[PDB]
Amino acid sequence: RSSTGFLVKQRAFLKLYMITMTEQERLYGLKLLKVLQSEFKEIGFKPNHTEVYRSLHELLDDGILKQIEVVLYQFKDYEAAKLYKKQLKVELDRCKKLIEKALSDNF
Amino acid sequence: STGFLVKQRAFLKLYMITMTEQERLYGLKLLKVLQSEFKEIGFKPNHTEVYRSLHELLDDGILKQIKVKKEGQEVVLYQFKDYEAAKLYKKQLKVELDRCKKLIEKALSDNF
Repeated sequence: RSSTGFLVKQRAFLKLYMITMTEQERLYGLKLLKVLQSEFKEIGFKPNHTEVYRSLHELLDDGILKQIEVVLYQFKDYEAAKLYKKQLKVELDRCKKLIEKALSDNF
Repeated sequence: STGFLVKQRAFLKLYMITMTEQERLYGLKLLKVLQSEFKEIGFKPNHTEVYRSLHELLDDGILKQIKVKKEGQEVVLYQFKDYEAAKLYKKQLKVELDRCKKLIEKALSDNF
């Protein structure tokens, strides 16, 4: 039920960024979708509404984030979050390695 | 071949084409073979994935099947059928891979 299959759940990926935006205090439920799409327009990945907001609601659900004048998000359980980023760093490295293996193996 | 990150099936096929370039896409061993490449990187492909990939490459016509055998019988080896299309695909996937590697590089430097 965690963050893979093959490469890395797009929702893991997104969750990563949301934490990194929660530290930095810039995690506003406002133009969220717009920001995220703006972060990545260039490597041609356009995260859709549903995916962004499932990433977001899952983090409230795992008690990682909390809601607060629009809506801002702070850490409910920053501990769980801290460790969670460290789970992604490993996932992303594995992923980096796998692409590189493919690159070197096939070219 | 994509959308977020590269499709597992596309990824598999690329290997399959290279293995064919290396004159070693064998019928028999196959699934064991692949799972063996990617163990040690936490990717273990399943039967459906690998055979759907192999079968697409035939249906689309990149590969033809052959019979051959070496000592101790006949045995199945996969060969190119439209190697030019096989070549295109490798070029397509390069572009795709380079992107994924970029996307992961952004992630790593954006959050750590």
